[PDB]
Amino acid sequence: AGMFRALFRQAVEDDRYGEFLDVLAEASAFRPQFASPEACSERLDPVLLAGGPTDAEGRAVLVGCTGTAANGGPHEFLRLSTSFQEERDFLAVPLPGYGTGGTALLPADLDTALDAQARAILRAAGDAPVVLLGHSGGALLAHELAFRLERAHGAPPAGIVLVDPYPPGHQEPIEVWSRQLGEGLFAGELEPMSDARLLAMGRYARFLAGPRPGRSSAPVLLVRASEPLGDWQEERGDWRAHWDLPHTVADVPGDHFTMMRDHAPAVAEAVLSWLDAIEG
Amino acid sequence: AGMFRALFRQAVEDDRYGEFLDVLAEASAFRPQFASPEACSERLDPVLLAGGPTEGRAVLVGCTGTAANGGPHEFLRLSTSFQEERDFLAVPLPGYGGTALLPADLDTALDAQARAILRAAGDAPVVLLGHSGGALLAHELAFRLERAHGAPPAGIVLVDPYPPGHQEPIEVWSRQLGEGLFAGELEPMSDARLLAMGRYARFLAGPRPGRSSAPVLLVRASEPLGDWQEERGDWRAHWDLPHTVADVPGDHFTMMRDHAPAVAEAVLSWLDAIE
Ligand SMILES: *P(=O)(O)CC(=O)[C@H](C)[C@@H](O)CC
Ligand SMILES: *P(=O)(O)CC(=O)[C@H](C)[C@@H](O)CC
Ligand SMILES: [Mg+2]
Repeated sequence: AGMFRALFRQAVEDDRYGEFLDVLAEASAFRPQFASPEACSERLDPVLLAGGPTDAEGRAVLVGCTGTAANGGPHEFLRLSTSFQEERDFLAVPLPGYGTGGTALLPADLDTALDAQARAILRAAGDAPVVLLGHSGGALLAHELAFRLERAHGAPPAGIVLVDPYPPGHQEPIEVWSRQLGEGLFAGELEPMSDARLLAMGRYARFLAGPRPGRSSAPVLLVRASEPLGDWQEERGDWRAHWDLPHTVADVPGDHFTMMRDHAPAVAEAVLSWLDAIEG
Repeated sequence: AGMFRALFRQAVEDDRYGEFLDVLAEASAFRPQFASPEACSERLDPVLLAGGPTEGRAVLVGCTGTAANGGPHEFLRLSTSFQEERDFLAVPLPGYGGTALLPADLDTALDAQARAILRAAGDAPVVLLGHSGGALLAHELAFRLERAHGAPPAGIVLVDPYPPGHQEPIEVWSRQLGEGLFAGELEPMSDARLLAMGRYARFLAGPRPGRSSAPVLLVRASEPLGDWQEERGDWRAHWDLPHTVADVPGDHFTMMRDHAPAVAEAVLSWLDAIE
């Protein structure tokens, strides 16, 4: 439902996912924007998706950072969150610009979006230490948020969980598997991706390609898929997700998509074990 | 209407017409295309809009321009001044017509139009006519007819052309151009037609094979479309060494909007001189 989705479908069909994402990014510049975190069109109130034991003092809460995928939304963390029930509080925070009302305004810049989320999270979490968690584009967003919280809000997270991140220096698998990634996005549709949400996705992709100098002091858990998403020539190097100097690395069953789709308990299990290790 | 129109409207507000046209061009790459003149999804049969007296007298062929808000009505006001004087045919621009396939390149579109024009005109000499982007297209078609179809037209009428190397005034006035498109809307510009417009704008910025030998009538607006400092030079439309130059009242838009009879009069006088 919309020209942009028809164009996107054709671009994937023609193996030009990367070229089309640049088009979405350029076109997104002409969507109405918010320039201050106060001027955000949506209420970014996190949703509590799992509850920890009533038992509840100085214990870290999980914050799921919604990813960039235009087919995403409130359903993203439902499978993963069930594995945190009776273990940890799990809050899912929306990503600004993906909402309806009257479509949501897009952030003028990434810091503006991060500030809006940071405020929402600090209000919701109260005094509890926060561990940020994201998958793919959301993993990249989780780190950027962690740095923003530390520098602009004096509130560095207790940790960051990065599920299958592909940061700017490790792009080759993204490029070699762009058809599978584009196909994965159509495969994951519950409804047709709207043009507004495809534009939001392009705007964030471009934000995340740009110069992001700061490194969070929070410790990092790197969670990596164990199965390749598609064919990969061995002499290219390692296809696996990467992060510079993680505190801990965990490997789980599944590929880039199925690690969360079919093997969410294994992801949750890695996170819980790691949180116990960093807390005492 | 569609998202592209909404984005375009904002781009014009932001004085970023040129940037958005580039977005439309890049996006048009992902529309279904035709790569052979025969593979054109649409019938390009010219429509007869005016009838001349009932001999080897030239017929006029209107070359439809690129504007996403244009189409069938483009030459209606002009054509009335040709009734009882000359036959006037309007040829559609491929990709504007389930939506029409876009040409893979300009030559493919030109070939489709050439073939349709040659069967409609028959024995008669053809004088091509276009306005603005359509003027640039009329010349490109004239060249393709001569090169590839062994049939140079008898003349070309260029109504306010701004060819590569001479486009500073239309770049400077791009906001007025964008505003003109929305003002000239009869229905909301579709996303498909906006994409066609970007694709053709890109074709016309590309390197072209050469110059037609057909004589040119250059028709220029007398009033500037926007602000212009005298010290900047001439803002007027340009063509290298035309056979004849005619200046008419109006601006880029109104020369056709309000002053079409003056354009027609210049064309009629010139056809008499070249015949
Ligand atoms: P992920 O969000 O599943 C895949 C990914 O990293 C894409 C290609 C980037 O656009 C996200 C910033
Ligand atoms: P005209 O079509 O009003 C403006 C013009 O000269 C065209 C769009 C060129 O700039 C592009 C071929
Ligand atoms: Mg390293």
